[PDB]
Amino acid sequence: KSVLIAGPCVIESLENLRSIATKLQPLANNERLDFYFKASFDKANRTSLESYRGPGLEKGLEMLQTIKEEFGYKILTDVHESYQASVAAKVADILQIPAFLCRQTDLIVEVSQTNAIVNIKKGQFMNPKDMQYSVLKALKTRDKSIQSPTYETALKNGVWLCERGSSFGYGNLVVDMRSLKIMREFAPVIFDATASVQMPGSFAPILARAAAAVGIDGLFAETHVDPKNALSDGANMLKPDELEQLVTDMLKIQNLF
Amino acid sequence: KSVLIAGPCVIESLENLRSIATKLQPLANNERLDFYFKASFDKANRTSLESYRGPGLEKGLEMLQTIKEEFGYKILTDVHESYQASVAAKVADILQIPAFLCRQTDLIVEVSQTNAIVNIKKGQFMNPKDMQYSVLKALKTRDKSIQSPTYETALKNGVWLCERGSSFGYGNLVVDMRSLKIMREFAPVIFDATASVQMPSFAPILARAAAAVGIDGLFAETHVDPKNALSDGANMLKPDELEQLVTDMLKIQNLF
Repeated sequence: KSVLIAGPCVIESLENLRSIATKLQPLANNERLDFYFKASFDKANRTSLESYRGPGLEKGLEMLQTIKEEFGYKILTDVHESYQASVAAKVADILQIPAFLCRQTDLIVEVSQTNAIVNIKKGQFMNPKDMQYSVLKALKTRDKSIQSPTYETALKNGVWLCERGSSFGYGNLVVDMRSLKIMREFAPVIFDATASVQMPGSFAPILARAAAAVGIDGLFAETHVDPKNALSDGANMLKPDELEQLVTDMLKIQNLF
Repeated sequence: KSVLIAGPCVIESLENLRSIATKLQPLANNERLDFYFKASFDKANRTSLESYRGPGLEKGLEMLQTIKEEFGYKILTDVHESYQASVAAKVADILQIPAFLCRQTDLIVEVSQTNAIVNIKKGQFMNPKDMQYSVLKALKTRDKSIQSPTYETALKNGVWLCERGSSFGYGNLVVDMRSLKIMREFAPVIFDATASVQMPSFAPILARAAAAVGIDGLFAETHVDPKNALSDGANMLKPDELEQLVTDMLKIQNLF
């Protein structure tokens, strides 16, 4: 089963969450997918001081819980501080390490001491080869006999790596498709199609197809019922219909190989 | 006075700290410098689980305060997480935000709520023009009326920017000297001459380069005996090397 992780960037309100959850119900019941609903409870890196923060840990997890109960969804959320990990793992089936935190030992350790799947996003200037060390800190926490990380051992131990692009000059993101293959020696690989589109002066579908042709274990996409009215920078996100098409195309590609 | 911030990467032991402190006395007493001694109480991004962590906030701060007392040095240290800032600032004269955290709003706000000077390292893939937003968050915290960040305003309220290079492909780092000028419009600029790509000498040359462009200070990792440094024993300067580098900067700055 290919993994699909999908939902809005940040939790905005219970009704917005219910709305997007509802639009994703057909994807979630697709027996070819292993589905996880996502939303951040905090926006730690917001553009400016008065920018929307999100509801915070306690109210945000209550909300993700309600989605899990009403829709039957497994949940992914991300964690920025060690001491969030334990309580978040009681609602989230996956805990995500943000890309900028991907070398933070204590965070990785704490998250790995929980029972959740650990999804480590690759830093924007990290060499994909160096992501083995982050996988290994997690694996060693879960099984202190492991000396080197492998796909099969990371899979049995619930540790995954996520491609979100590399910085390319100032204000540009490029996806080196080679990294998908390289990181897959170490762990299952998820492709974040909506992070990685950014050029100065949508590409998400075409990169998702490229990624599926190379070989990925799953897809991650930020999705909103109405991007123009989102409380993020609304530029990165797909509509549900757009995501359905993208997923349709990935499965056809994957079924060739 | 130009700022010099110098000390080891991490607190190894009290005697090691005392030893590096002693060797920095000549630079600490230099009439042309505004000197701060630094060292991290925690190394948050070590490449292995077994690797040395540093002594932790409590004990590390206690060690730095001892240096402050014994040597009369003002202190810089870095903060990595919530609820460190206020306690760190009882000892540290400068609180530093590491480069990968340079856009973390809550961390900026929290550090800026203390009495400390705030040193914001530029992210390895940040456009220097975008550092103006980090400065403004810190500035607004200290004075709500400020709408746009400026050198004069950042200097008065103790918010500095620090250049540490930009990622250039994989496993390589490049200093865009233009960033020194660009960032200086927003705040005083320190150049981190020991900036190096971590791997999971050109320092004097870049320092002279940066002094010629225009900087408000220099930051350098320094160790008495780098080969026996608990981390990272590859990129630090020896005390005498730092002196040479400081000499050349002052001469270049004296032309202007």
